[PDB]
Amino acid sequence: ATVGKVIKCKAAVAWEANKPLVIEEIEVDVPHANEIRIKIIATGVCHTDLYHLFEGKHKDGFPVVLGHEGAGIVESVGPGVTEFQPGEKVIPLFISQCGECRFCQSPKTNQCVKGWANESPDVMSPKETRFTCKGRKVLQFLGTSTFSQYTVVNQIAVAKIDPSAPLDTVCLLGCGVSTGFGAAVNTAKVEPGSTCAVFGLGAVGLAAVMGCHSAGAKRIIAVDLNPDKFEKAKVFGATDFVNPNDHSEPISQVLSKMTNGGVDFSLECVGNVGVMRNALESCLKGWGVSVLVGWTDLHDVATRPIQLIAGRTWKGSMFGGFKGKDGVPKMVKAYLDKKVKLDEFITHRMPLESVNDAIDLMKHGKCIRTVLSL
Amino acid sequence: ATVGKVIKCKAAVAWEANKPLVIEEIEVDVPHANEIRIKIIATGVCHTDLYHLFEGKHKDGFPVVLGHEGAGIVESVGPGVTEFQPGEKVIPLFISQCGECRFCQSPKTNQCVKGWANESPDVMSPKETRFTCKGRKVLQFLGTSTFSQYTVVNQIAVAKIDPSAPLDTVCLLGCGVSTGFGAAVNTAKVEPGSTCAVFGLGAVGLAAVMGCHSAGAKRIIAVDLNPDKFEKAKVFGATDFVNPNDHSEPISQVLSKMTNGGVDFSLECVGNVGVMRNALESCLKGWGVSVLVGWTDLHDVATRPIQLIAGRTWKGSMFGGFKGKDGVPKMVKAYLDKKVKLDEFITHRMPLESVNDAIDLMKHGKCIRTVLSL
Ligand SMILES: NC(=O)c1ccc[n+]([C@@H]2O[C@H](COP(=O)([O-])OP(=O)(O)OC[C@H]3O[C@@H](n4cnc5c(N)ncnc54)[C@H](O)[C@@H]3O)[C@@H](O)[C@H]2O)c1
Ligand SMILES: NC(=O)c1ccc[n+]([C@@H]2O[C@H](COP(=O)([O-])OP(=O)(O)OC[C@H]3O[C@@H](n4cnc5c(N)ncnc54)[C@H](O)[C@@H]3O)[C@@H](O)[C@H]2O)c1
Ligand SMILES: [Zn+2]
Ligand SMILES: [Zn+2]
Ligand SMILES: [Zn+2]
Ligand SMILES: [Zn+2]
Repeated sequence: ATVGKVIKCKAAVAWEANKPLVIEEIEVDVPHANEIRIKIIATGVCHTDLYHLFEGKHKDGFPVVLGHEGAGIVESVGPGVTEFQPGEKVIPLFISQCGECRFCQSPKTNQCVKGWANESPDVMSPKETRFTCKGRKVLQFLGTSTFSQYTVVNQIAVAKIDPSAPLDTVCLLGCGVSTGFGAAVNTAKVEPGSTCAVFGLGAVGLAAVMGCHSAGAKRIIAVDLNPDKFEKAKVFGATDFVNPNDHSEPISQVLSKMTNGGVDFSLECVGNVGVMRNALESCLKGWGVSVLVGWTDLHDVATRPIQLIAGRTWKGSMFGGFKGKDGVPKMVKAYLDKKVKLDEFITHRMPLESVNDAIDLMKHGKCIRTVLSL
Repeated sequence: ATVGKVIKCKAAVAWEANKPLVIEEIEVDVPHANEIRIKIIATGVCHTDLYHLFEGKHKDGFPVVLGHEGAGIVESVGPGVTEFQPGEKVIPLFISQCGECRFCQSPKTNQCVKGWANESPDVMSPKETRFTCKGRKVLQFLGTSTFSQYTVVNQIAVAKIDPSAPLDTVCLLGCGVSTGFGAAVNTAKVEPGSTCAVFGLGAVGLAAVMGCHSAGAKRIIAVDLNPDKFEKAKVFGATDFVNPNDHSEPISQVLSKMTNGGVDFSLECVGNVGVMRNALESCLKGWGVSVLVGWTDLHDVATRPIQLIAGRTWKGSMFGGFKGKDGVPKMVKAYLDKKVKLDEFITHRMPLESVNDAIDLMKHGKCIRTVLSL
C-alpha cells in the first residue's frame, strides 16, 4: 500500500518554541537517492529535545518534529540504495558516517564532514525536509525526527541491527545509552582494575557506570545530589555512593580522601561547569583522565593550569565516540547476549499522544527514560 | 680541601621580592644523608626564576638563591650515597625520582611523592636549606639553587652524565631544553607527517620546535609577537612564521584558515592563560591535542565545553615528561652524537656578578638563553 507513494500519518509537531507539541497528520515524501523511509516503532525522550523546545531563539529551527532515540523497520529505499531493503530493523543516528572522509577513516574519532552539524548546526536540522503539514514544511530534528510514525533518513545516518532485536527497548541506543557507555569505554578508555567516579546519575550517568563496569573497573564511585538515584546505580555496577550535600568540603576533597589522592578516570554526566571542574580535580595527578559528557554552553569551564601540568588529561565526546554504523549493531548484540542492560533504564512508557506528559516528567527530573509507542 | 667542612662562597641572593639580586658570601653546610654537594660551573637563566621574583612573589619564599638550570662536578657526598663520587659530572633537577613510589614505577608519568612541590609548593622551595648568610637562613629555589658556586641537592634530584660532556652547554638540559623538546615528543606525542603550532619562541618554545622536527612533523608553525625570534625558529626546523599583530582576526582563526580546520598538535610556551586558550582552539576537531607548558598560578585557564566535546584533548607537561635521572643522561648522549642542538640556544654568556643584566635581558625578550660562569 505505502511503497512508492507519499504517506499520511501522525506526528508530534513543535510549531514554535515554548509551546506544547500538537499531534498532527503529516505527509511523508518518498525516499530520494541514498535515503531510506522507516516506520518507527518506539522512541525515547531526551534532554536535547527539550533544550531545543525551551532554549531556541532560532526561529528557523521551527516548525519541527523532534526525537532522536528511535528504532524501526525499513519500509522502502530510494534510488541507488542497495545497502538496505524493506523489512530490516534499523536505528537512525544523529551524526553521520560517510565512510570516505579524513575523519571517517581515522580510528581516533567518530567525526565526519557530512550531516546537518556541518551543513546547518544553527537550526539543529538539515536544510532539506521530507515532511509537510497543512501546506507548511516541517523540519526534521537532527535528521532523525523520531516523534513521527514514519521518517526518512540518509543512509550514512542509519544502522542496520539484529532481526530479533526488541524495538521498544533498543531504541535508547540512538542516543542516551551509547553516550554514557561509550564515553567510558571509547573516550576515557577505562582499564581493568582501575578506580572511577561518575557525576550525575540520570540515563547518561547510569550508562557511564555500566561502561566503567564493562571495562572492568575495580571501584566505581557514583556521585549525585539526589540519594534516591543510588539503588539503580548499584544495579548498574557502582560500588560506592556519595552525596555532595553530606560533606562541608568540596566534593573533590572528599573523593580525594576516599581514594588517596583521586580516581583514575572520572566522567561528568550533569552538564554543569562547576561539576566539570570538580570532576577533573577529583582525578589523580600523573595519569588521571576526565571526560566531559554532559554539555552546556552558556558558561566557560575552567581550572588552574597546575591541574593539567601535574599530569591530568581533559577530554570530551559526542555519542560516546561511537562510529554509529559499526557501534550500534555491536551494542544491540551485546544486549541480546546479556552483556548490556537496557530495560532497567525505562521507568515510564506512554503513547505518542502523551508526549507533553513525558516532557513534563523529564523537565522535573521525575524519571530516567520514558519510551513512547507510535 | 673542603670535604667535611662548611664552605664559604659567592651566591646571588634575593633578599625580597621585586628587588635586584646581591652577590653575597654565604656558608654552604655539609651534605646531610642522601645529599650531594656540587660545584656549579654554569647555569642558564629561566623565566620561572623571574616568575617568583616578579610575579608570584610568595611572601614566605624569601630570602632565596634562585637558579635551576645548571651543570657541575660533585664535590662531596653525604652518608648513604654510593652512586656519586667526587669529580663526576652532574645536572641537578627541580623534580624528584625516588624510584620506589607508584608514580616513579609507572611509564605514564614523571611524578613522584618526594620534593619541595609535595611539601612547600606555594613557597617554591623546600622547608630545609643548607644556605646561611649574615646569620640568616636562605632558601634554595626548587631544591636546586644554581646561582651559587656550590649547592646541595638530594640524590634523587640529581642526574649523572657523560664524562666528556661540556658543562657550559649541557646545563640547558637542567630545565629549558628538556622541557620544550619533551613536551612535544613525550607529552603531545607528535607524529611523523603531522602539522604542529608552537606559541612563544623563547628557549622552551624553540626546544618545542626542535622536538616537533625530530618527531618528523611535516609543518611547524612558529607564533610570537616579537618577530626577531623567527630566525632562530627557522634554525630549529620551523616551516611557517606568524606574528599575531599582523592579523586582524584572532590568532586561532588565522591558523585554522592556514590549515583547513586547525593543526594536529599545538603547544603553549609563554605562561599566559589567554595564550593557553588560543593554542587549544587552534587545534583541529576530532584528534587535536594541545599541551600546556607555560607556568602561572595566579589565574584560571578556560574554554567552552564544545571545544573538547568536538574531539580535542588538553594536557599539561612538567619537565617535558622526562623522568629526571633517566631522560637527562640520554639527552646528553644525543647532543654528543649530533642528534640534538644545544649551542644555538646560547646567545649570551657573562659572569655571575652580571646576574641582574641577564635577568633584564630576559625581562625584555632580548635573548634566548644567557649562560653564567661562576
Ligand atoms: N555528549 C553527548 O553526546 C550528549 C548527548 C545528549 C545529552 N548529553 C548530556 O547529558 C546530560 C545529562 O543527561 P541525563 O538525561 O542523564 O540527565 P538527567 O537530568 O536525567 O540526570 C542528571 C543527574 O545529575 C544530577 N546532578 C545535578 N547536579 C548535580 C551536582 N551538582 N552534583 C552531582 N549530581 C548532580 C541530578 O540529580 C540528576 O540525577 C545533559 O546535561 C546533556 O547535556 C550529552
Ligand atoms: N612546565 C615546566 O616544567 C616549565 C619549564 C620551564 C619553563 N616554564 C615556563 O615556560 C614559559 C616560557 O619560558 P621561557 O624561559 O622560554 O620564556 P621567555 O620569556 O624566554 O619566552 C617567552 C616568549 O613568549 C612570547 N610571547 C609572549 N606573549 C606572546 C603571545 N601573546 N603570543 C605569542 N608569543 C608570545 C615572548 O615574546 C617570548 O619570546 C614561562 O611561563 C616559564 O615560567 C615551565
Ligand atoms: Zn565521513
Ligand atoms: Zn540525545
Ligand atoms: Zn625553568
Ligand atoms: Zn618517586
